[PDB]
Amino acid sequence: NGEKERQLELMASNRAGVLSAGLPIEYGPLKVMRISSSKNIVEIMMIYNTDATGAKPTQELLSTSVSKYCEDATVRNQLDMGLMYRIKIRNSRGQLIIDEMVTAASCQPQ
Amino acid sequence: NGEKERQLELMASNRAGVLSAGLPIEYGPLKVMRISSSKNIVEIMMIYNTDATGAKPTQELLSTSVSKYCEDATVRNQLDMGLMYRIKIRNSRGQLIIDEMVTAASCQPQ
Amino acid sequence: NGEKERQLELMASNRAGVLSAGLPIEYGPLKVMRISSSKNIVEIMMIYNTDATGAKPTQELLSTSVSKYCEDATVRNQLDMGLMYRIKIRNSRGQLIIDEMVTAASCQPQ
Amino acid sequence: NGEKERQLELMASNRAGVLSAGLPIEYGPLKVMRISSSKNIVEIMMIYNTDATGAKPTQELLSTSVSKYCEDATVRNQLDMGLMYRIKIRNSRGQLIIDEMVTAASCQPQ
Ligand SMILES: O=S([O-])[O-]
Ligand SMILES: O=S([O-])[O-]
Ligand SMILES: O=S([O-])[O-]
Ligand SMILES: O=S([O-])[O-]
Repeated sequence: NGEKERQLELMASNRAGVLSAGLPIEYGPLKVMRISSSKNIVEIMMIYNTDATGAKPTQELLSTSVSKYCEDATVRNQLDMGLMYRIKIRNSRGQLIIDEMVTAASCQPQ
Repeated sequence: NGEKERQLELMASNRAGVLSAGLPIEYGPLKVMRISSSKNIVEIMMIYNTDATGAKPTQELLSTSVSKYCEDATVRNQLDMGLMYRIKIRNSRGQLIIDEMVTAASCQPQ
Repeated sequence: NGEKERQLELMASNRAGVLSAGLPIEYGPLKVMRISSSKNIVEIMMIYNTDATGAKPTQELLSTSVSKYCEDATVRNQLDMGLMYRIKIRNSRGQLIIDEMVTAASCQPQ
Repeated sequence: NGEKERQLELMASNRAGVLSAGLPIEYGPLKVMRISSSKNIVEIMMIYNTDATGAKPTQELLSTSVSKYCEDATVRNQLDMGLMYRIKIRNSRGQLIIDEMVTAASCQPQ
């Protein structure tokens, strides 16, 4: 429906607002800098501190992104209802190194 | 021409690359975090440290943006050739507070 | 008295504790990183962001230190009772550039 | 000798200077903020990012301090000659959580 799409867009906007108020927040070498929405997508922008780690663990950042969002009760409900999360991770130079959609399908077996 | 547009797009991409290598760089309460390009536009993303200043001097940020880009010899040449700069400034929460194009016209009397 | 010295030492320790809980806090190009006590002295350690300003305004940092502590109602009372503040400011390299006692006498005419 | 003590004090001062020029530098959740000397001691002050980790791994910070300084060719030579390193680690609040001497004896079996 148009009404279900409208509801998801309003949910994505509200949830981006809620999460924005607490920024920036660090989780080890990740610093969450910016949260936005677009349609039914919550966009999470983080700096991965390449300067501090001397590493670029792309595989690990992706696998831990999928598992952490999927295992969060609130995000998992949101995904199943039709919200999607877009995870953008930049290195210390601000260069984009990960740009990955997490959807309800991401959490399912395949 | 198609060739002049192609040249400006290649210039915007190269110049975004050059400036990215030095990031992040601070200019008082501004921290330049990310530089990108799109077509003939160099996009400059900065955090204005609202937490540290307790202020939101929107007028000042805009007037000093126009004057600083216009008065830079290299940027002024680039603007006159057809490159444009897009200045995006976020507060401490990552919320967008300025999104302003600077073009060759920005430097002229009116 | 021994008892008045003991009271001032306990006050300096408690006040260092109170202020520590809120750190780090920025005031423009100053970042308060560490607060300690020693006897009747509250020690305030800040980084002055020499990298961001490209300046070392020693005179200004000293005059604004004396005036800001002297004009604060709580600090002014504390100073008059016999507490002292030691202001240590380091540059971006962590090198000590100011180490200045502020006492009750600092606020008086001379 | 007085001359060997003087040589170690001059070495500690010079080495503190050398290391200061590169600050701040991050090694994962450690940020080296300040390096000083006192007599034959190089003092290393770091922030351990308790806010980002949600942990206080005191044992690990101490064991990895001893092993990293002992296993560094230059530091190991310096220690054997009579220089000592004092490792001070503060949490996110600037509160001192580790203050540990590393000496030539630290690297030996016992
Ligand atoms: O890693 S996801 O499938 O839970
Ligand atoms: O402020 S611009 O017109 O130089
Ligand atoms: O500057 S002090 O004397 O208030
Ligand atoms: O851990 S130290 O003994 O090399």
